[PDB]
Amino acid sequence: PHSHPALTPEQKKELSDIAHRIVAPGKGILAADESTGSIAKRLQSIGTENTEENRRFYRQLLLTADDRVNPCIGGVILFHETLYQKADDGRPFPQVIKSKGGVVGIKVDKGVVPLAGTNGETTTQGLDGLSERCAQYKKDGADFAKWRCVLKIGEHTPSALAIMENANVLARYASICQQNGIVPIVEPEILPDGDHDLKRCQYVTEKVLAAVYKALSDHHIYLEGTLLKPNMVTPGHACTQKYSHEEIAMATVTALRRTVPPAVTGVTFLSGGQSEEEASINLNAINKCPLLKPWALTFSYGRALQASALKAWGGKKENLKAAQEEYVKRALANSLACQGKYTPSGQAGAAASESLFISNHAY
Amino acid sequence: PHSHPALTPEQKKELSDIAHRIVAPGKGILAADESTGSIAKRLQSIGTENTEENRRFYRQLLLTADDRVNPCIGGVILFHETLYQKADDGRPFPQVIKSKGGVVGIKVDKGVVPLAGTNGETTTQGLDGLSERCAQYKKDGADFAKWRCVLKIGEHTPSALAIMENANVLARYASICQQNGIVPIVEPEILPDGDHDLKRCQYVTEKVLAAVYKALSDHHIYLEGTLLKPNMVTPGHACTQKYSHEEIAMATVTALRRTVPPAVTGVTFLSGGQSEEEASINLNAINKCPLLKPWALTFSYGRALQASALKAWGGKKENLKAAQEEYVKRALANSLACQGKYTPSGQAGAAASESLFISNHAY
Amino acid sequence: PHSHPALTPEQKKELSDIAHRIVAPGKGILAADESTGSIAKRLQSIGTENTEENRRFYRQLLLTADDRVNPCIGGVILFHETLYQKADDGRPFPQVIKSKGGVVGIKVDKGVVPLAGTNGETTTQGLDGLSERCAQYKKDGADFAKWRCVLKIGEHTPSALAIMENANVLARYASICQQNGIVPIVEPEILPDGDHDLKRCQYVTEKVLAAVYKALSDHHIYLEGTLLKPNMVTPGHACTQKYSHEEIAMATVTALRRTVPPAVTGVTFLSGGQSEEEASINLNAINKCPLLKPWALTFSYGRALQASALKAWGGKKENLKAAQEEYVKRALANSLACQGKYTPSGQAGAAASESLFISNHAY
Amino acid sequence: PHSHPALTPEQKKELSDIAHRIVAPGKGILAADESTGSIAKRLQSIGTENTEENRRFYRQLLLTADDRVNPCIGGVILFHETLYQKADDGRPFPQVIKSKGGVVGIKVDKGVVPLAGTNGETTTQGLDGLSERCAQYKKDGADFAKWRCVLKIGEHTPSALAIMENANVLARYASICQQNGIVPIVEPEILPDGDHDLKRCQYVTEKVLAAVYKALSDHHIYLEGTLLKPNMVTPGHACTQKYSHEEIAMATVTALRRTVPPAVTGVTFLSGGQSEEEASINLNAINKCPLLKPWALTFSYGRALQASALKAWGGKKENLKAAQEEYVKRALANSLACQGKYTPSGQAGAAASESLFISNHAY
Repeated sequence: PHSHPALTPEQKKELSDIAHRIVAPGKGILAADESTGSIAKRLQSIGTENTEENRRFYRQLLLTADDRVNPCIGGVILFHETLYQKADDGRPFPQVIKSKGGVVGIKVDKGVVPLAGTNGETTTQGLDGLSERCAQYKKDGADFAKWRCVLKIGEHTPSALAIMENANVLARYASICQQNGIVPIVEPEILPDGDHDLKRCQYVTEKVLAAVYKALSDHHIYLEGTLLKPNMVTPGHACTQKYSHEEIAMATVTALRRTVPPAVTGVTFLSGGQSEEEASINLNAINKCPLLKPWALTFSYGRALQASALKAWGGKKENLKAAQEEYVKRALANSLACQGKYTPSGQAGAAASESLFISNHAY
Repeated sequence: PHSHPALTPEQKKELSDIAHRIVAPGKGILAADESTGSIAKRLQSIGTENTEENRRFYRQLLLTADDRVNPCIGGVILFHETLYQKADDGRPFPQVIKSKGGVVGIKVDKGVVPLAGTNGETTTQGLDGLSERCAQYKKDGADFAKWRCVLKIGEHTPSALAIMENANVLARYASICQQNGIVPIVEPEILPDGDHDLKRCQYVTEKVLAAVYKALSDHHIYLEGTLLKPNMVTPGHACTQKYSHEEIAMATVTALRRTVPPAVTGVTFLSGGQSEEEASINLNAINKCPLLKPWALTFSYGRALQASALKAWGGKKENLKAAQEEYVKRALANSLACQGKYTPSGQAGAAASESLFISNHAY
Repeated sequence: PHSHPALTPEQKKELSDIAHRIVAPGKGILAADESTGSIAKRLQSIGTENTEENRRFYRQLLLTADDRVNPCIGGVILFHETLYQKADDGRPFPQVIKSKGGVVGIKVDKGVVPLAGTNGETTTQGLDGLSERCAQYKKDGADFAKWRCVLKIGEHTPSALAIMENANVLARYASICQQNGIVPIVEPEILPDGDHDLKRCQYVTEKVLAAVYKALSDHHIYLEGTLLKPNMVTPGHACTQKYSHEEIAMATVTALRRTVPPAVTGVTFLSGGQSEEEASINLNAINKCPLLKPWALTFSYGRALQASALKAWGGKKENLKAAQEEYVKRALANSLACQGKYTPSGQAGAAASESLFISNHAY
Repeated sequence: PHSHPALTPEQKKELSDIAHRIVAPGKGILAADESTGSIAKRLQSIGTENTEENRRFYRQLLLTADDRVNPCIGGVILFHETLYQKADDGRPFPQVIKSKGGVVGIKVDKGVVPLAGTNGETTTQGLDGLSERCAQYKKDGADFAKWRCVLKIGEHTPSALAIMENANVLARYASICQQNGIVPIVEPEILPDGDHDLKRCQYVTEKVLAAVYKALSDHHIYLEGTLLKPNMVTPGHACTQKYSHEEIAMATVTALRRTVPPAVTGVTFLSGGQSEEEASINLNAINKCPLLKPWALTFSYGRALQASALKAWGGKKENLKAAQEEYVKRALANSLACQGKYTPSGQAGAAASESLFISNHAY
């Protein structure tokens, strides 16, 4: 019943300020924090040996895209290795990012681990020595971090244990970060795996997020100094029923409206398997959703921003500009999407301002 | 992790429509649901004996004020007895309320009871047979209900148990109401008693509200079909440090933004002992607060709407018009306050300047 | 983190002594607290009109059984109506019970109610005015109470909500009881309904009891002044797999050892659908189980003690002695069973009890 | 509500067998797991350099005492470094411990870390990569582990967050340990620091342990395959009021009976600042306590088994025999104590209980 301020007004100001710059109007996040083992699959996808040099070159390719991306990228999430690499001109990658108006982020979790006694569920590790790591990352250029928890929709999942444990570890991570001037991106990803429908995903997302925010409160987390990175609300990959982008958007915004306090500075959606186009189209529908949204609704895309670029590159320096052009096009596409004015391929009429309510009580 | 819809789309629409009508722009709630023992004290402050006729008469006085209050009153909360009473023209009070554009509400809790093992803390009873009572109240004209839980700030309070139990019983009450077409007003009042400062009250309010919404989520409550009746955030009644109305508004709105999901249809503040003018001024400052507020911010005043009226009446039926006049004055003021367009004028008498604070079991 | 003693050393002593008298060596509980609606099904099964007089005659039949039951019955649970009825000689039934060495008990819950948003799950009501009721019951001869919660094993049940809510209400009930000198019997019954196997029941029983005791701790319940009335751990009624009484006992005792604190004075099993003989055999096997059992393991049987007596009576006064003989026989059998001395034939000579091989690691 | 066996019958047996061996009758644990930082203060107290060799020598001094300690020591906890050191005869310490009939334990936590927003409270880290570490330790001779959480009695401590978080991390540690065949000793130490009295310590201990066991249940922990290392219930080290050993013993046994499920194999008390004698006297009084104790009540002492040994050594190799003598002396004393067969008054041993005085309802 007694307060013991976790943060001073100055510390709050800094975190809030960082949080806002990242999701400023028209801006989103480039999630380029793939771990060595995760990026291996990407490189092998284009037949390229997973060496530090190729990774460095690939990250350079994205980080050094022309100034057209500047207004589209509020932040860039990097994997440890990349935070300490430099471009050809000798400039540290963090310097490259900042010179283009982007805030530098660092992934800090150490991957998922299995939860004994559950049906293949997990929690995430990475808290050991996290305070020291955050202080070091801060000194070396990072202003925000990312920690990913993973939940699965199944017959008996996500279980009460999985929900409770992942929410709690996310809160511990958030607390440590804020203690070190680092804005924590809270990512409670609910996988799209399965044949469940849209209603099921919405229900689970609502329950997971309510658990997440209660844990953040219990751990005295300063919400204005945080960002949420959730899954959009969609049917499972194996669901035979079909939905429009407008219904996906309605279910997503409805779920967020019932669980995310207005104080949360922004929601940066993960793309989780959606194609570049789909991810952009859904984000657009979300921002055009009639309902009131008290927070920025933007992106924190990995594959949805890199797919075509990685392919165009093919691991050949020769394809440098061709590759960057693909990334640039998706950056521009999603910048408009987070503003509610994106239209795939060709379309007449620029801003795409319109309205309509679909049922709204059916969710 | 499996959904078992507590409500159909049709039931949701009805609850949502009801909640919105009660807090429509410029509209607030008149809380005239004082129990027999409670209203009795008010009658004594004016030397009026506590009889059924006197109570009926007093309630008629408020409910039959001139049509100027129509735009100001979205709902009226009544006590069981009054729900079945009639005005001088033979019309049941619910019919009177409705004919003036108001929604009829009914208080359904059965008072507070002590929580053993705590330092004078309580929870609230009233769930027994609540479903049947709600079904009956619905048929008799009521569309919303009210249930009051009480918490106190002290050295060891509110305790974890008090917070958890009160949040849980509020959720049970909300669940039963929604199953019967009644919109539940969730009232977790944190008393102003004590010498704590603004910060302390904000901290406790944030912790209490976080608990309330986690419980509502656990019990599958449809937030869009509910309203919240919290205490404004203010320093203790015995606190020496002075604060501006802008500070009170800042702390109140900040606490709500950090805990109340956008889906909640509206917040109807309890006056909790503030003078009529004080209550109106703070509500106005709250609506003028720069921060984004995704829910209607209005009033559900008892004392802050009846102070001068009771004084003007004095039990003498000759002062009927005099009394009603004072009531209309406060309804008009608060109607403007909930729109951030109120400016004191200089009237309301000294009766609106006096505080309506009442302790509990001496001190 | 501060203690606010809910009970004085004197109140604790009273509650502890009551609880121990009820489950003293060789004693169990006669559960004759069937509500009028519930007892209607019993009277109808023997073609008997459900009148207050027949109910009185039947309760009288059980309560006035010869002195052989005296050392067998530590307590008798009564329904409100019966607590105020008198034997033919004019003696209040509570006096009749006490003169035979029994402690008087009273059922205080008001039945189950549906939990919205669940798959047919319930919680139990009855807290309203419970303190006043307990004070009156205490004054009128009762020293312990009974409150029944019901949970079901299904595809998605018992749900987290169901477990949490029922555990919480039982705690409130226990807290009120203790403030009035009444020893509360905590009954969280997991129905035998379904085709689940033995291990599934043990799993659920373990989780339910863990939640029950955490709630009792949160509400500051004095365990030494309470009794537990749980279901035995058995396969579902529709389960095809067959189990021995030794397996039922092992599963039951293991579940209890893993969740019930040693401070709990006693465990009084409900028969829940088992025949009179199987309920007795299992209780006996439970008491012979080769594991440390820090609490009395006895009975609180309804049908398992009344089945034959009811049928033998058939509503005919001429069958009084015959019906009472059937009750006394089961009372004697279970008295021996709660001591592990039950055999289809035994008095003052035994040396059996051979049970080799049972790897409790399989539980 | 659905089981997903965390362990197989074989895994359960292994853990249970290990836990039982450690606490077999008359056996206790030697806690020599002081980290470099903690052991440094031990050597410094006796003016000895904190080199690897001196640490290896001191540990050798304790681990190679004569066979008289064999019946007294069921297990020995080591710090990482020591687990990989060897005695003068070339035998690795794990082999030395085992050849004397002891089970080898390994401390696996990575120290406490501050919980932001609390009044100097902490949680403990060390879960990262714990599974792989456990698998390696098992291969290298360890069969059980230790993890220490620290809580403190203060004005507003232990807080709800501190209790919840420490209970949760202990559960995570226990879960990982059991997946690797390692018996986890759960240590939720409530410090003796402060001027609080016996009642307060008993209250906090009861609340802490209830939280610990609910967390263990939520995480599907196999209690029979665990040990509990709690603080005895005592007044604060600076408490003005004074108590007797019998009062400490009653408070301790009562707190445990109200929270520790019978299924827990054993309770190994930490000495927490108590002198060698006091720790032995209290453990004796605990085992002599009239109340029923369903678990072994033994010791896991560090300072209480090493105080005199370290002092007699002084860092001089010629004081080997004298130092070991002091340790054997305390080992013998405590071995008798964990059986309630220890008498102080010098080298005595021919006295039993005396002075009849029940009144245990005062706790």
